[PDB]
Amino acid sequence: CPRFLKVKNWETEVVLTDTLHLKSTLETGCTEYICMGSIMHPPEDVATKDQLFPLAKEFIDQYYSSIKRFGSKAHMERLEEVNKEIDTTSTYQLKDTELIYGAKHAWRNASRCVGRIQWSKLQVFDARDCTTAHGMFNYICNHVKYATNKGNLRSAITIFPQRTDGKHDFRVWNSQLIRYAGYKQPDGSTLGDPANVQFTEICIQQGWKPPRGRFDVLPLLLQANGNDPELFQIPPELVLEVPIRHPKFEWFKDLGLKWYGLPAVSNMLLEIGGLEFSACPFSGWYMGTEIGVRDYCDNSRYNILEEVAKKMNLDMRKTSSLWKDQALVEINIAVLYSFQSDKVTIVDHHSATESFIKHMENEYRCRGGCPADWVWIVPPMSGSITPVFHQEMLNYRLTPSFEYQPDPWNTHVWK
Amino acid sequence: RFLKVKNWETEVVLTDTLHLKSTLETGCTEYICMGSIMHPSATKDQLFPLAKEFIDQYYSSIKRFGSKAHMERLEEVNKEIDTTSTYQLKDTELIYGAKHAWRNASRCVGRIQWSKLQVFDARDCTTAHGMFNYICNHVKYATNKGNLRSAITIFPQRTDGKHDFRVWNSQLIRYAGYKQPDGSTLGDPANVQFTEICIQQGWKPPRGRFDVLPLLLQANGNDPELFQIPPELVLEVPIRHPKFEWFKDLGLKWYGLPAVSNMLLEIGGLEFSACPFSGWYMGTEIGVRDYCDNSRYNILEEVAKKMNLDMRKTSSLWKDQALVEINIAVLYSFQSDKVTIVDHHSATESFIKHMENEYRCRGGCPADWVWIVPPMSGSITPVFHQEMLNYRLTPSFEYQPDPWNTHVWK
Ligand code: HEM
Ligand code: HEM
Ligand SMILES: Cc1cc(N)nc(CCc2cc(F)cc(C#CCN(C)C)c2)c1
Ligand SMILES: Cc1cc(N)nc(CCc2cc(F)cc(C#CCN(C)C)c2)c1
Ligand SMILES: C[C@H](O)[C@H](O)[C@H]1CNc2nc(N)[nH]c(=O)c2N1
Ligand SMILES: C[C@H](O)[C@H](O)[C@H]1CNc2nc(N)[nH]c(=O)c2N1
Ligand SMILES: [Zn+2]
Repeated sequence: CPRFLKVKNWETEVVLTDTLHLKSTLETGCTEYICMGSIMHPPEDVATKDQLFPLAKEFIDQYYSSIKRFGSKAHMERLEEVNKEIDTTSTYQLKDTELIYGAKHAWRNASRCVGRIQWSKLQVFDARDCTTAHGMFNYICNHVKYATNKGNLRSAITIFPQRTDGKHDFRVWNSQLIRYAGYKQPDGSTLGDPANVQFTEICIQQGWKPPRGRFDVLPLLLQANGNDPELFQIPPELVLEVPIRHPKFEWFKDLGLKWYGLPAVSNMLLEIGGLEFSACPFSGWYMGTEIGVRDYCDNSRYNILEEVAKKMNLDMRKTSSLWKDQALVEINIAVLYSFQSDKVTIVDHHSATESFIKHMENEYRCRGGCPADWVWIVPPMSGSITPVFHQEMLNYRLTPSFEYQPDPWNTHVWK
Repeated sequence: RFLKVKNWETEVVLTDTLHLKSTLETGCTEYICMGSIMHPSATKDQLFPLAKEFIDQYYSSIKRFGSKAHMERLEEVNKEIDTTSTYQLKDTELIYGAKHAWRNASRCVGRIQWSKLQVFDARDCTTAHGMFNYICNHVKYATNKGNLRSAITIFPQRTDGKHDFRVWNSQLIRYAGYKQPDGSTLGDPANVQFTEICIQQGWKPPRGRFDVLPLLLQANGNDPELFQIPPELVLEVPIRHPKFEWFKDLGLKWYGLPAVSNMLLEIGGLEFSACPFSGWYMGTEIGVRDYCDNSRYNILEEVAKKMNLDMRKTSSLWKDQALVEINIAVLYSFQSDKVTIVDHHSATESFIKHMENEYRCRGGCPADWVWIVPPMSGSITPVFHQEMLNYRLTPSFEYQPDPWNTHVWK
């Protein structure tokens, strides 16, 4: 691999030089012959002693380099203490400092995240002392209340105990901490969020009494130490919601739409120094298009374009009237207006992509690069009028990292 | 191995076997993906295997692989590479190769049309005047009084690199751009440099906002020469809006013929450095990129003014509102003037149908998601949710250096 790679911005002519890609670890999925850049996802199997030694050393070296203590006595002593741990116990425990550093860098390294200008302002909650699902519930409730902060949202992550043999995993079965239920009807229609029908049916099987509405917050389904998961209802006062109204169309409120304020991903795996944190829910704040374009206007989601177009009285007979595009904008205007009126942190796609360009440029200057997944970074509407559209990006995998993992109902051995 | 692609909206999975036939590089490695890089970075010995592969797939496509005609052509080509260091394609091979370079263009959402391509053989051309004549016939044929027809005109192949045929215009029809004294730019700012080369070569600019640039044509490595396309051959559409009567007052127009003339067509190891090809527009190419890119006509401000939109904060989405209206006007204008155009909903629809066709009859379809997804309203078009595999099949269209950086003037 060459030592310098150049990326160009085609709107501004700015050229940046990437050297950080020389630290890339795992595979992208691509080869010299095929690019998998648009592929979304390109047991008791755990790291062995021989696999763990170099992964820990690499991480510890990186941590001590970051604190300007590389080669120091504390660096060599930490390396020796970790090596002894992996020898006698075939794993090791991170220090609180290293845990915080690793989590912030997994975010910093997350190539699909447009919000990384905030990466160093992450509140890390250490929940490695948790033993039961009730305790996981307590930790998640605290996370939610802290991150929500009455609408002045703060980014946060709660980290449950790492994987040991793979048969004792901590898992949040929810894909996100706050989601709305989906219900398949006998006639084939769906009520609520069609994306969540499978998980909703799991919750119902596990004992959840479904209120069968359009916006029913799903219960938490929480697995501690490999045991069967347990259901808990998030106290509704901790779930901040925003009714969606429009600054011009008085009728928009009559659509009865709302959404929750806190985007909190809970199905990903956090890898730090070869250790695997299978339950690491993290939350930030929404970019408006995640709600106004994807949640509301995906055909397989709430799919409200038709109804909004009708109330806008648009010609829905020709696609070339762009009635869909026209209604999409008004929906996203309403979502941003509703969050701002209620003083709930949200960012529009223009501000967020401009901030990301400034972040990426800083990372190139200070760090030697910034891995970025153009397919995910560019917003799902108005792409070319945002600056990221015109920005060439390089995508590669740095560790610490957030990774996908199998859905736990596909792997869990029921007690 | 066999590679699978899923559509996340329909859950349709397709199976790709065609990728096993690629050989050119994508630009990526197992450790770095360059999928958003626009431009990632022959003797008798290099040439025959490339010729062999192309002839092999041609005779396979007409179902006479290993036939006597196939064997004789392989022999005829070898004897020709021996004695001339190159070879000439048969007419049937030229047409098949041009259609398949289009079929293989991973960045083109229009490929459902690939087999309906009119191929104009211009390999007997020797002068820039001859090139001008051929390009005029192309434009008239492809324009067809608004009922646009896909076409390509193929000039002589590269011989030594010193006698290249080149269309210096990046596209056959474009508007000039002029650097003003007061700093800003009149016309199309992407073309300021090319416009200045035309002026420097003697072109008398009208210094309007929509001045069709002259053709600048290079034959056989000679200095390029200027030619004015006769105006009755250049079809244009004044842009108006179905509801905003003030929209025509903006004074906007565009040309109907999109015609790429700066690319290189590779067929069986031969290089055609001048191969202008044309189709018809997708409306977003004009309404989003040409008019609303900050480095182009940059009219969002003005349109948002006349729409009276609140422009004091981005979260009003004033830019997004103005953008949709501009693209309504463009589609409405071309449709009213019966000039062929396709909106991004219909175009991406067709491309999904195309992909399914290609996976079934051919085992795959190389596609570049970064270029295929339209520059506006991405996720409400079906390609957004379609996984695509990108890989390089030959015959192909390739980028090449700009002629003004390589040409030694005479
Ligand atoms: C603080 C404000 C934040 C904003 C505005 C933001 C924005 C976004 C957006 C718009 C996406 C695309 C999501 C989608 O389309 O489903 C995304 C993805 C992602 N973000 Fe951020 N994010 C924020 C905070 C965070 C934090 C705190 C973390 C981790 C500690 C994080 C890690 C990620 C990851 C790993 C992805 C990829 C998700 C996936 O592959 O499904 N983000 N972000
Ligand atoms: C018939 C209607 C056609 C439509 C609607 C169409 C649509 C498009 C669009 C929207 C692009 C993106 C252009 C850009 O953003 O600059 C594109 C690219 C491309 N098209 Fe098609 N196209 C058509 C015909 C053709 C034909 C006839 C050929 C060749 C014979 C062709 C070959 C290509 C190539 C090579 C590219 C990539 C250009 C580049 O990399 O800059 N297309 N097409
Ligand atoms: C930390 C963070 C910030 C932000 N601003 N956004 C996200 C993603 C939030 C989210 C919410 C949700 F309800 C569903 C999904 C998803 C998904 C998977 N997708 C392929 C359908 C993601 C995370
Ligand atoms: C065959 C065809 C059909 C179509 N529908 N469209 C095209 C592209 C047309 C075009 C016109 C133009 F005037 C400029 C460009 C460009 C460019 C380079 N870009 C990276 C800035 C492309 C080609
Ligand atoms: C097939 C394609 O990769 C898929 O639709 C991706 C496209 N880009 C995306 N970008 C973001 N931010 N979120 C997504 O869910 C997707 N989906
Ligand atoms: C950096 C990025 O590759 C570049 O802006 C691309 C993105 N996608 C595109 N897609 C099309 N059709 N045309 C373009 O010019 C571009 N530009
Ligand atoms: Zn790639």
